Amino acid sequence: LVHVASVEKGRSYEDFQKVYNAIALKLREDDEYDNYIGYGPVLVRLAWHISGTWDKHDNTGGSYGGTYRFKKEFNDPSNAGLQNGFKFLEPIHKEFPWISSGDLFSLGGVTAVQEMQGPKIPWRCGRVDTPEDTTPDNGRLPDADKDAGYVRTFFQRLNMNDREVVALMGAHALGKTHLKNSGYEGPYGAANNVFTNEFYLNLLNEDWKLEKNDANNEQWDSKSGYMMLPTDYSLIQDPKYLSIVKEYANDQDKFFKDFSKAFEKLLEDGITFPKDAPSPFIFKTLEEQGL
Ligand code: HEM
Repeated sequence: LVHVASVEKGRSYEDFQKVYNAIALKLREDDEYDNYIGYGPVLVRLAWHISGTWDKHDNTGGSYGGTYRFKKEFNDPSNAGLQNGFKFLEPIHKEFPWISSGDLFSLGGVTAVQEMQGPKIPWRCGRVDTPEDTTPDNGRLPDADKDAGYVRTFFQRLNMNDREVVALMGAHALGKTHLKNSGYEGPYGAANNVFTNEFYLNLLNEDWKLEKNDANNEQWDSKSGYMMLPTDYSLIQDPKYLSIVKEYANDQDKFFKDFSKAFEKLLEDGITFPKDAPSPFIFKTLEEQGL
């Protein structure tokens, strides 16, 4: 299984900036979503989910084929809630119909992070829509009620080491859990939508109480009103992870750089980029374009 990247016919960087801008402008506009959190968070989640299906052993899954668009993938229970990101992106694809889905789902995540003040994420186009046949079965996404070994194990499937993992988890500083979607509740009830190293700080400085929630699942609840899933908490129970957490707790820059590299890698897993491929583009934010 090879997936070679194929640039959308005749498109160039400027063509992609525009898609980016459209998404960005729309995020700005639709600020009421989920109690005023914005779609930032949800788009980040989408991009990681259409990407975490990848399986380094047989090259199946991954963002290339934009299979999230098919029922089977779209109905993935681990996918609950994601449908709102999709509906967000809808009209945008309608405006730029030559962009493939994998390119769009992925770019939304990128636009998201950056417009939330994250670090820039270099991104490459070229993903190709593949047939329904190629949709991976459900069940390739991680559960949250496990520990550090699980996490370590799970992520190896995607080629990520300790470091990538901890860095990537820092997206957890964003948005929130929704009982109806996954069985977790919190945080109570004003969330964050600015990308900072806030996750690691919360992990180290709060007084976590393990509790069961209304759905019968365990979660770490803090006085201040924050929450962390078991998989999250586990980052502090493992010796190796713990030191990286601390590192990120102390230097947002380091965190941003590693986050950037890992998120890109994550979004490119399984794709093969021909030699003559264009370099990765680095999008300008609205602000930088004075829009
Ligand atoms: C062990 C790995 C992980 C597990 C089990 C996991 C599980 C979860 C859970 C259960 C949700 C809450 C869903 C809800 O009720 O709406 C969630 C929220 C989300 N996850 Fe993850 N997560 C992990 C990895 C990732 C990674 C790598 C990313 C991004 C880089 C990420 C980004 C987020 C985002 C942004 C949200 C908040 C979404 C919202 O506000 O709607 N998580 N994650």
